Amino acid sequence: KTVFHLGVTEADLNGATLAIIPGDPARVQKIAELMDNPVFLASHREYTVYRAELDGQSVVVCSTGIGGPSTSIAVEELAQLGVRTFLRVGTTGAIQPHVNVGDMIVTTGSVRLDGASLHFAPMEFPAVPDFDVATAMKAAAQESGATVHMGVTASSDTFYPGQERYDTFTGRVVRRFQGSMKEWQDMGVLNFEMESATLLTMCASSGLKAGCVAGVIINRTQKETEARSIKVVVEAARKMLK
Amino acid sequence: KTVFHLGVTEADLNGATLAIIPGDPARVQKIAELMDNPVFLASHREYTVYRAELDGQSVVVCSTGIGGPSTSIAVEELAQLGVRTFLRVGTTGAIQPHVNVGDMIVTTGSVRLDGASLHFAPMEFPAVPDFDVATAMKAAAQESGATVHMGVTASSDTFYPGQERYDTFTGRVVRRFQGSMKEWQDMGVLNFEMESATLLTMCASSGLKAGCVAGVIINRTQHATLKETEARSIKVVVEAARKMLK
Amino acid sequence: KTVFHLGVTEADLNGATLAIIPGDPARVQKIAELMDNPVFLASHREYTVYRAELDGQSVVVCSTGIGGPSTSIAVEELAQLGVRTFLRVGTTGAIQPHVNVGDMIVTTGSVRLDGASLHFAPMEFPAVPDFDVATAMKAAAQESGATVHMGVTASSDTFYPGQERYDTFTGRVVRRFQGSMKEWQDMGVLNFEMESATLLTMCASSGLKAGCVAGVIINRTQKEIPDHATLKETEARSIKVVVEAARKMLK
Amino acid sequence: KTVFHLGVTEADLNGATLAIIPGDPARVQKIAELMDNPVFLASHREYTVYRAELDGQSVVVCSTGIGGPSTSIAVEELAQLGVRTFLRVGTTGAIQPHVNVGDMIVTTGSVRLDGASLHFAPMEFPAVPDFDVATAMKAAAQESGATVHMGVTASSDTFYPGQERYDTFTGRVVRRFQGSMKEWQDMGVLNFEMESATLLTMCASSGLKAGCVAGVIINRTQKEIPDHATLKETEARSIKVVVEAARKMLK
Amino acid sequence: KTVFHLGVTEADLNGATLAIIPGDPARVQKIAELMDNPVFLASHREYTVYRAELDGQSVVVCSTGIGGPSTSIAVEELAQLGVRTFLRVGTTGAIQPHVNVGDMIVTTGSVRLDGASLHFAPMEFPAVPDFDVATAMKAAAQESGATVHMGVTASSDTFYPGQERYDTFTGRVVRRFQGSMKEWQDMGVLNFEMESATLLTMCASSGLKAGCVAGVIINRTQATLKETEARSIKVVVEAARKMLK
Amino acid sequence: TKTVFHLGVTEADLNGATLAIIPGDPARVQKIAELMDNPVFLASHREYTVYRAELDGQSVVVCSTGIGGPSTSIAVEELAQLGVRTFLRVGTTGAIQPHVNVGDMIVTTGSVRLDGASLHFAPMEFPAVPDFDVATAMKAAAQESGATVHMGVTASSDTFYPGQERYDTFTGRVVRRFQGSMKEWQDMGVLNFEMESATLLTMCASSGLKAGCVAGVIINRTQTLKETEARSIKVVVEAARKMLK
Ligand SMILES: NC[C@@H](N)Cn1cc(F)c(=O)[nH]c1=O
Ligand SMILES: NC[C@H](N)Cn1cc(F)c(=O)[nH]c1=O
Ligand SMILES: NC[C@H](N)Cn1cc(F)c(=O)[nH]c1=O
Repeated sequence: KTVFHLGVTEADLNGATLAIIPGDPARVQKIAELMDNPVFLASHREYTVYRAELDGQSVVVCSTGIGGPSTSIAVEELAQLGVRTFLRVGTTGAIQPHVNVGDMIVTTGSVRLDGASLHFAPMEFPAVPDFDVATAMKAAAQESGATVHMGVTASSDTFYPGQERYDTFTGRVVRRFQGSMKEWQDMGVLNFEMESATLLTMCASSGLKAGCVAGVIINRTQKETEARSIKVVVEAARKMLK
Repeated sequence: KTVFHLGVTEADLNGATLAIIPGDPARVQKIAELMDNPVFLASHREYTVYRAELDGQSVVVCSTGIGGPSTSIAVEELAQLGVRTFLRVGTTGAIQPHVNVGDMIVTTGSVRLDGASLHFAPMEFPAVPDFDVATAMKAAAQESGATVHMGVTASSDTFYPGQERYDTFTGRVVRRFQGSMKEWQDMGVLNFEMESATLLTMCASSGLKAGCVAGVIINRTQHATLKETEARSIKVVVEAARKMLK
Repeated sequence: KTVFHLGVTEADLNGATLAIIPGDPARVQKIAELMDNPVFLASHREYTVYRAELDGQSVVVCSTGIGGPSTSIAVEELAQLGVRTFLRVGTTGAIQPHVNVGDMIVTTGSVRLDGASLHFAPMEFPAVPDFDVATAMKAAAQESGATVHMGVTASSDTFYPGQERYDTFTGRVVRRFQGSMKEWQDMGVLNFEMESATLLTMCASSGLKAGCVAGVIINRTQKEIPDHATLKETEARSIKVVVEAARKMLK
Repeated sequence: KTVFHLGVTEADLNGATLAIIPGDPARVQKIAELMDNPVFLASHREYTVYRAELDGQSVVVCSTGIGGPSTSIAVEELAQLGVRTFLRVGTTGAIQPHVNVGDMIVTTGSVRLDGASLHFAPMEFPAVPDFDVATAMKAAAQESGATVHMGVTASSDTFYPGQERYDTFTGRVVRRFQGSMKEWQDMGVLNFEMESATLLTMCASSGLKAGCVAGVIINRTQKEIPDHATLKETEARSIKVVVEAARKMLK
Repeated sequence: KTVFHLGVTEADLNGATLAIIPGDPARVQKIAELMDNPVFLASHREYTVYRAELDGQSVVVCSTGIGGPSTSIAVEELAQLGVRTFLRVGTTGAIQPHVNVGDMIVTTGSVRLDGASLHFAPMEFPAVPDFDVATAMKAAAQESGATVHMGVTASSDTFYPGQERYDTFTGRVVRRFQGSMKEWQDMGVLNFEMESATLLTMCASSGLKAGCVAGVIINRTQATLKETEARSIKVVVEAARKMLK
Repeated sequence: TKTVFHLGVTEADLNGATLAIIPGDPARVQKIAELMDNPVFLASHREYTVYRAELDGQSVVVCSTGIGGPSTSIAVEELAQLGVRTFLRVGTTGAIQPHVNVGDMIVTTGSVRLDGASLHFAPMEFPAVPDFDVATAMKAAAQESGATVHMGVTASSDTFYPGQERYDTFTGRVVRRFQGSMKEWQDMGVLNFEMESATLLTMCASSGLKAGCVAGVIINRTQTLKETEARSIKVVVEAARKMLK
């Protein structure tokens, strides 16, 4: 009746079938306060589970922590409780020069540089969002006033070598990832983040709806964004309740 | 002079930046005839080529033949002649019982059960269409009055074992594909075809816009209406093309 | 028994057990005209099927279109209708400086740079031709007055990046195939083409006998530019060779 | 200019070159408060950081959050601030019958069911603890009076399908992991966890010392839920072992 | 410098450009005995080397030992010493019921169930004999009187699980190889052995000629040991003769 | 009532032996068993020389494995069928770290699986690691001999040449996979190259058998002493003794 990690029950969600899933537990309260009567439900480790109401419908806000592994946990347990739509909000780093800090990235597809996506569908299966969620997100983003890019997102199990950072303890990137950033760029990939591949694959392959939206905070080639980011997702969420 | 396979020049396209790419050459004339001023350009192997006009703009219509390799050739040479947008069109068989014959499947992503996609991007790259193209296609498809499904398509390099068919010469399916049909169905995969993985990956990784839409003519949850769904299918890809052009 | 794609029946074949399978439909007519009383059986998509008699014996000639996916459908449906032997003929580009435009290459194994071969057997399985088809083919090739090479062919699902061509729209090649031409060269690979890996693997793993012979129409290593005389000559040669190979295979 | 995620500087570590890295942030204070002069340093996200002293040497305790990605970040950033030794403590579920609740598992190697390890070394590289750290944990564990097992831990990027759980929303396990648990049992594997393949591989291939010890609180081969005073006892003991093990690693 | 494992010099070979490479060091002397002027050269580990002559020309017989790594070493070092052509000979157990005891199999290609081949060429590359060697081997086998099969050989890094043997210490076979024998059986694979994938791939990818011929002494699905052995080595020496003239 | 296929021995012949020392060279077997009591020739077929000896009153096996995981996995499988449960690899090796000197001892705590045969026992993800007691016992025997001792990762290769990135060979070619590879393993702290540990360790750890590897440094590519060869088998014999108590 009560899930293993989130420590909540189905009655707790008051029939919520949509969750906004940031990674940061501190984003959780703040997102809920762009909605109504935010109720604390549980807080175990990186998962802080809040209920709130949005346009007179119950919705979940659940932090996921960092990485596909912690994410796959939150999504599975919430789905056990009836949740069917999962909205990913956060911030990202752009790798295309034409993309500016302030812009929103809505993922049309994730490059699968993770491990947990593989635990749901084999590698040939695409990491793709639900079209309705991506649509709602694009719309909500455009209406916000921001410049908006639809495109492919590289989703990496690491922050440093998998995103080809050299400014690290050993200054070394494993062979697979050497020259990788330039490869994604010439392939038109827009950004690097760390959760969308597991999110989109586990959802696309398990009859769940998911999408990813994110604000550009750094550009490896070249606040208002963070605030307009959760603003954009709460509105994307609104659009999704039809 | 001309591109190596298609046998057309950039002059023949008359400034076309959008191509419609049906699989079978026999349908090329039908599609071009839904537009303004059809003209036959050439026929070489499985590449039958026509030029037409849509709202005052040139449009190429070009068959691809079957499978990722001949598709990869058409799309490459087309791109050399200035095409930047590709709308794939055809008829398909669904594998999800809730999908009726007559409906339109607009592919949001493809399972890469091909070889040619790996020649453009490693297996981790998503085989996804351009958002604008999938958006026009869904718009066009709904406009035609049919029910529309956006979802995943399994793109195989073979018609038989890769689509786990046992009624064959050997009766045999290689380990990789035994149980695969039920695996895809459980994963929500909508249908099978054989060029979308190669198309979507080559274009997504090369600065090109691509999309697929198909009419369901049969359900593997086992037709008569083949002619009609086809007609509806190419009307939709011509309307999607118009939306993409303006 | 009308097969799904080729749309012919076993009757249509008259007991034919051997097929010659070019890629181009246009070449099916000419291979036929090297044999007797050509019978158009069907034509759907890139698949053009013809019965013809060679040495008083019924033999199919079937176009396969470009690529393993297209080829596997054609071989599968032929095989459902009694064909046990298949001879691939075509053109190829050589990557060894000692191989001249106009020579004949008979494939002894293919590098599997394709996807359809995997739908019949795992990568560890060798894409190898039937020993008798390769023997007959080499013999036919010598007898026709051409220089003949036996060896490994790299068989690619693409004509462009998988054969490391940079003269393309993007002008770039994915990591896997970056530097790959020089690697095949250093390994003794003779040439590139697009269908041998799927054919050989599927046939070798399915109790079908098969082989591939191609005429060299370009050498990426030779600065020389060939002509149209020897071009037309060695394509006429190749299909003339593939018919003498088939004859040797019949008895 | 603190590290991006962790929110600490090298001066806050006070010259510490050893870290205890539990998964749960709620445990960091408890671990620190077994040492001398524990101070709260920072808490961002799932990263809760404390400092303490052990026998006259500064020690850091930093939580990692669930999974390889979250762990790799903590480890990388801890190393940038000078940490060269990483000791993982936690509780776990053993998949072998002969392994009992309250026992200690000390990992000598990890099956790599993660993705983050691959970002440091290719799959061929073993996910191996530092011999001195694993030696130090075996000694600490034994002296605690508990039964100790040295063996293989299966380390999965998921808690459900990748540990072959069927009690889930879809009830589905992907082919790769169907039958996998019996495979691991047959191969002598002691337990599932979710962070050891990444940590071990990252450290082994990066000039850092790491090892893993966990307390067995439940056995999946056994129906029962164990005594819930054994829960806290095993838990209390688990951190008493890694603190003693850490003291051994110093000196 | 001089060859590290083999313990012979290029001079010791007296210009030999062809080697006959058996697995068992015990068969080296007897292969060499069928040829003119047999001479013991060296014995280090699994590597027993002899020289002999075939119609005026020097030949080496060098045992390889068991498995691809041992074989990769011998071939490489013989290659350093001037060898260009390698004829593998031996005995085998068929897995096709239609292949009878005393028949000869000539490998036209190997399934790469090995690791060492990957040290010479990616998996996509075919483990395939030289056409000339396989043709000479066919002809020598045919001329012997034995029924001759040209086909695919499965080449395994293990004798036990990778050939799907369950009569073992664990009784257990890893997933990749569960049901694998039937699969090879269905695909037409003629037999199992343990060195050909490594030999064929490293030769085919390094400008060396090579082939494999083997006598069928037993069938998995179902005197002769002495007899098939003799026929097998007479076959390879005749093959070696054809290759030199 | 049963003789193993390759080794040609029975469980009776082992006299209750549950421990084997397993070097490469059969010539080392007689060397190793000379450090022990009442050596007994059990068999020799191909590259497998099998000796029973008594060590500190207990029955113990010494068995050569030849070169490579394939040959080695057969030896281990068949000894395991005969009750052997603990395996001690001894050998020579070549370091790739400058601080490691000729004459040092390396105890393998993990192997990079650059082999094929490991895969026949467990998927690639499974760690090729030694039993802890054996590694510990070996470290102990190594330090007690006076020599300098390193614990760490070993790169374990199905080839002597291209998979250890040697270019001093017939072709001078190294396949892409192993191009740049020595520098990669050097950067990852890898200690040494050899050719059997991955197969041995993976097969044993996945089959409920205990094993470990100790080797004497005879070369450093970034920079044989008979003393260090003798050191090596004395340590392994002494490691065995600590394993028997
Ligand atoms: N006989 C050589 C081999 N079995 C052990 N070895 C010794 C070396 F020095 C080396 O660099 N690589 C090896 O594999
Ligand atoms: N703390 C980082 C989050 N995991 C997402 N993210 C954000 C970036 F800016 C970035 O460059 N990379 C990235 O992964
Ligand atoms: N039209 C191309 C055919 N697929 C065969 N071919 C021909 C070449 F010249 C060539 O360089 N590559 C190649 O594959």
